[PDB]
Amino acid sequence: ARSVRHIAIPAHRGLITDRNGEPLAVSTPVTTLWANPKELMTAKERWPQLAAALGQDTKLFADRIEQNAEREFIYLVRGLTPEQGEGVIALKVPGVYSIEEFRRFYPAGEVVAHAVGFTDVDDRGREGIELAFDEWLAGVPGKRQVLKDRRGRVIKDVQVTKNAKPGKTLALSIDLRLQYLAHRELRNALLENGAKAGSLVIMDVKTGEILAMTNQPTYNPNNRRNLQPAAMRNRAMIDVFEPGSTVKPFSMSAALASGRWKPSDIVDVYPGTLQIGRYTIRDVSRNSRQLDLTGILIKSSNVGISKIAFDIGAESIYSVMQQVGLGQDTGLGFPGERVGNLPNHRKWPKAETATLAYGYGLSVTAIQLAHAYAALANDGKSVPLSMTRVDRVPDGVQVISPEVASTVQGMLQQVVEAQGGVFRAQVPGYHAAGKSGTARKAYRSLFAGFAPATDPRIAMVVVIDEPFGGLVSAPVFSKVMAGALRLMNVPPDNL
Ligand SMILES: [Cl-]
Ligand SMILES: [Cl-]
Ligand SMILES: [Cl-]
Repeated sequence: ARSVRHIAIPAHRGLITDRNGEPLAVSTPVTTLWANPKELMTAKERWPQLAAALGQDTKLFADRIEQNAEREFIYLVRGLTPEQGEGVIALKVPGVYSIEEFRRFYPAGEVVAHAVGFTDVDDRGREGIELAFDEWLAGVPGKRQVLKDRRGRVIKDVQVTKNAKPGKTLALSIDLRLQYLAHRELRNALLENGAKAGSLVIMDVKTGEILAMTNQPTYNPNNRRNLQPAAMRNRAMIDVFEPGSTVKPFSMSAALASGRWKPSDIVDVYPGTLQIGRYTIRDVSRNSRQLDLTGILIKSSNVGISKIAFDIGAESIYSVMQQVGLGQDTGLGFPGERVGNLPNHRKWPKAETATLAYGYGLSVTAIQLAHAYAALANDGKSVPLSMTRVDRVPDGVQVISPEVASTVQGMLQQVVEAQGGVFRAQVPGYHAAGKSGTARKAYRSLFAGFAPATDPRIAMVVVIDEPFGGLVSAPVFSKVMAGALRLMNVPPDNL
């Protein structure tokens, strides 16, 4: 009696590197021992020795084999070293066989854990890039057709072995050097402030490339035995929050594009509150009367952006926020990535208009906020997001007019640089631009910005759990932007 089995030959999984060729996921040959239980069952006297070699409990091992006595294949140990494998084969236990497999290892470990993600016990991607690019990376298994007896041993092949085709190499957009910098500074900020979680995204505003994307807590993908759910969250891509004051720049972009506001136009925000029906809008800083558009950003005046929003209508604000991708499906095709929500109310009442304009009327991810700021930095042109290295840059879409984008860039440079501004976000050597806010989901300190002002190269978002924006997250923007700019050999623009 017979059977014909088709056997899959494992294909070498494609190498993942960072944009510079540094190894992030490597399929490395391992020896895994498997057994044909029908054969093993004829050599029970060998089991205890086999089990000792496997460092396995004799009872559990024996039970597992008896449990599987009618199967022709089970694994004994996977991902051993060649040496260790041969140690066991030398035992010459009937029904024990060795095969070359490929096991994934992650050389950068926790540093790029969430972005790279990892594979299953079957070498199929299950988080991050490994998941998103599985087909590119996996290649195609080879096939043997094997004639087997009822033991069931291989009698012969019944056709030519069809060799596996290796997966393809993949270079990420991530620059491991920037990734590491962001990773460490985020972590220090958390430790200092007694906060539990945070994210940090760095984008190339010219190419759409995600140069860094780090979250805390994080985890070691090479050892996932004591994992906790909170550590596995790729927060940059899956935590959503109301961005608050960080989207005022997009509200201002609508104001400018409306034809009705110039940067130097004034709004009276005294006495720092504004009664809307039953509701009261309140500024945190309430020592202002007249503020120009830049002053509204500096003071984070909710009252101010609200009065502007009442003037230009929420539709225009919605349109800018949508075009820059806030709450939109600019997804890179990572299963599970969040889109957030930018409700198209179509007609907004005062309350909703105001709440949208000062950023508590939408939810976004850190990645969208970074991409939005990248378009702004890129003279209003949005280059499509990428987590893989971009050699041929796609044409951008003009989502904010170049003139409005340049104008808002200048205002944001002032919130960082001007008196009463977010001085802690200043980056020595460069003109930096950006905006603080308090995100809500539970509050988080936010800072979002880009640099250098004169020919922006990167956009960055810092999100930190708050047990304020300009106090907690701003100094992190400063330090990380200071490092990243220099890592990219960006010439200092403060001359
Ligand atoms: Cl593991
Ligand atoms: Cl959630
Ligand atoms: Cl490309």
